[PDB]
Amino acid sequence: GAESHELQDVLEETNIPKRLYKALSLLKKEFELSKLQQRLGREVEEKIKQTHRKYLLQEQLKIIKKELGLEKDDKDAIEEKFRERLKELVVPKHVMDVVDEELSKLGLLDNHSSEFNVTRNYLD
Amino acid sequence: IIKKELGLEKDDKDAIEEKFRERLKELVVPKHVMDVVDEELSKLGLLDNHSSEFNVTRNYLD
Repeated sequence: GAESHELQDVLEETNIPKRLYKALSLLKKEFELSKLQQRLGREVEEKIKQTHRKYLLQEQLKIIKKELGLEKDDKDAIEEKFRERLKELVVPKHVMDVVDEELSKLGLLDNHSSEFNVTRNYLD
Repeated sequence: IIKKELGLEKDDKDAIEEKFRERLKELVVPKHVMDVVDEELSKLGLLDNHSSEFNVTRNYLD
C-alpha cells in the first residue's frame, strides 16, 4: 500500500537486487501501518472484554453478597410481617380476602412506586 | 471465602446509616421512633442511592 512515491523509487532502481529489497522493505512498512490500524480496534475489543471480566468477578462476589450481604430482604417480607401481625387477631373473612388482594398487589407493585408506598400505608 | 472475596474489593462505604445512629445515640430516643427509623433505614439500604425513593427516605431520616 506504499505511496506512489515509493513505487516510483522502486521503478527508478535498475539493479534487480535493489528493487527487490526496496519492495520487501516497503511491503513490511505498509504491513506495519495496516496492523497498527487494525490493532487500534482489536485493542478496543481487549479493553471492553477486560472491563467486562473485572465486572464479572465483581458480579460473582456480588451475587454471593446478594445471598448474604443484601440477605434478599424485603422480598415481599412485609406480607409475612402483616400476616403474623393479623394472626393473633380474630379477623373477619371479607377483610381477609381484601388483605390477600392488597398483599398480591403490593407484591405486584414496585417498591419505588409511590402507589406501592400508599398501598403499604393503607395496609398498615 | 466471603471475607477474602470482599478483600479483593475491600474498600467501600459512605456511612450514613451509622451517622444517624450516632446522631441519635446521645438522645434518649423512644422505641417507636427507633423501630420506625430501623424500617426506614432497611428500606434505604435495600434501595439504590439513585432511586428517588432513596432520596425521599433519606430526607425522612434527616
